[PDB]
Amino acid sequence: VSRNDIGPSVVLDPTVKCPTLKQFNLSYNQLSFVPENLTDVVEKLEQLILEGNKISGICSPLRLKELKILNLSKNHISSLSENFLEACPKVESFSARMNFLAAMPFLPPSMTILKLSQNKFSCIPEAILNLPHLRSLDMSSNDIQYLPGPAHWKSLNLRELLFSHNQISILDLSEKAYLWSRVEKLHLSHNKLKEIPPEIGCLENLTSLDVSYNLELRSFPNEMGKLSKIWDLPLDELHLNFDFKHIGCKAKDIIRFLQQRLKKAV
Repeated sequence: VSRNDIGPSVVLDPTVKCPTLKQFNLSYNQLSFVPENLTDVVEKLEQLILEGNKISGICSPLRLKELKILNLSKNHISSLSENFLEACPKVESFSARMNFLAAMPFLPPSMTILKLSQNKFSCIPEAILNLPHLRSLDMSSNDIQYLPGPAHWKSLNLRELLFSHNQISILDLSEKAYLWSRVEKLHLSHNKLKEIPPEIGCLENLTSLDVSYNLELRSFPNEMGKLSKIWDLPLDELHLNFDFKHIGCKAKDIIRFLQQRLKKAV
């Protein structure tokens, strides 16, 4: 039930027991609070989706035993209770976009996909750095300053790191770079990047790099030629050390070109 005009509170009767409900969609209604009694009514719930609503307050502990896909996008959420996800040990795809969020409550160690785009962040909080199973992270359109190097993430399964439209100065990769050898998407567009460090050739599996619209790059390192898997590489609105986009330079030759400059360049 996911586009109707459901009123402020959607309290469920505490005396009904529906242990069969798996997916309870309530998006784009006019809720101003999370539904009241999910724990006592829908025990085996899996995908509680609540996007598009007007959820405002600091939420409740939400003691759901078998969640797998939370969703709180497009609400007006200021902050979550430090014990918000402290009772859902199975969450896998928490997503809170377009909110007004700044800090993260304890995230369970079972997170796999985690999207927090269009929020108002300042730094990737230490609660996301310590998720030993994280597998994707969309933190676009926040105003973060420092992207921690790969020696700070405690999870070897990074696959995607979207970080567009932030304000990122450096791309520190020198301390330890092979931990991100599985990263398959590193979107850094619209950032205040200055140079792309030469250790970025260690991300051998990098399949879609995106460093466009930086306006302060001026150079791709000759080490980037080792990214044999790249199939797209936007060059929009940044000036490099070569003249591309004739009819070719289709983000695959640029890797060959940058690779030939590694054998011997004159």
